[PDB]
Amino acid sequence: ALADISGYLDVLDSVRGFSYLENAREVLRSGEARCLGNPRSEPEYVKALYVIGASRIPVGDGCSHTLEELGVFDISVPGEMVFPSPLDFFERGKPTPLVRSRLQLPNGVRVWLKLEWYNPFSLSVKDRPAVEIISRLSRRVEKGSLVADATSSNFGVALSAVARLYGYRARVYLPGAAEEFGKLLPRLLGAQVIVDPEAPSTVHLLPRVMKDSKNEGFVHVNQFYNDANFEAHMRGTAREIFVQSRRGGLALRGVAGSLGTSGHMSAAAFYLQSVDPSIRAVLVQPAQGDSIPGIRRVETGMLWINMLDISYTLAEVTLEEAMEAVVEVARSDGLVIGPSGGAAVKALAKKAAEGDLEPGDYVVVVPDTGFKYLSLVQNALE
Repeated sequence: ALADISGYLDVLDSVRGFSYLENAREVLRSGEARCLGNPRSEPEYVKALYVIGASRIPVGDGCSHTLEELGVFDISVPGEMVFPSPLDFFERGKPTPLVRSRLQLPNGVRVWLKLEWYNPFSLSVKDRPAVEIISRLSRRVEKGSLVADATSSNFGVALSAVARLYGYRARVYLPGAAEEFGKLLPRLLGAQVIVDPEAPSTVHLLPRVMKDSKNEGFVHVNQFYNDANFEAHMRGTAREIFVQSRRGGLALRGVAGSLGTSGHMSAAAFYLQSVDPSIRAVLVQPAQGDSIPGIRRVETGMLWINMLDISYTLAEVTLEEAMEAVVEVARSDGLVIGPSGGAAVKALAKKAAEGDLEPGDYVVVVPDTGFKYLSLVQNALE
């Protein structure tokens, strides 16, 4: 029998650790899920279904059910694109677009760009973990409460909008080097902002956020450590590459992206590799000494990419190379992408040039829009 999974989402407030993911992986590998005699007694299996994007669960004494039958492939978007509220727009106005580029790459590697600025609050991929993280709070943390985090810019913006839509107040901490939209937009949205001109990185801010947390008693939602970040990208970003690849007819051989928290690329790699372990994941390593906004080298400490059973290959990319790909995408497709999206395109071009990638379709996740990075654009032009 099928039941609406939304009735069972208290397991999100109670399952802990990664062991449920082993269910997630098996259901995706098999394309089906077994009936649950008593669903409430399998909290780990229920969370596994949620995280892969099921809207219905198979319940009682019955037969197995396919991904399709569980709602993994259901269309959520109203065709006419009319939405009764901003959060409903964020939730049903999905997938974000996936568009074939005209940019030519070596060795039969065909590029598709997944455009994450098509998210309504931050114009970035950060809307998704922010919505997921706030909605989990919303049943344990009293309204009017302050929530806070460290950010490079995007998450701070997404968190201020979302916090306010749910009745919370927000505070964001940013390092001196963050973009102006990051310092300014959260104030427009009603948040407090704290800029530390000392902090040479976002993660360098974290000990101060934690200390202020103990002193002032605000909720530190910690995007670097909060599992709802990874889960957001599982049922959203990663699921959508899967669905879009299968319904669009792509011969999907890999995805390429960048790493901040590692939330979205770990989800993408983990989900897609559950379905077909040979799908590659090509990830940006910003070259030593270069700053590509929003992103970091692997070895500076990242939760999901390290702890989860994920294959990937790294490619070195300088800020100059990232911006040169911004320029070439612009001239080739008329699409203006952010430096981190340029970096990913480039990392994929490099792996394509070395001959380690099968010919096929590859999805590059473009975290945000290049409109936000004018002085980087000015410099790339010279």
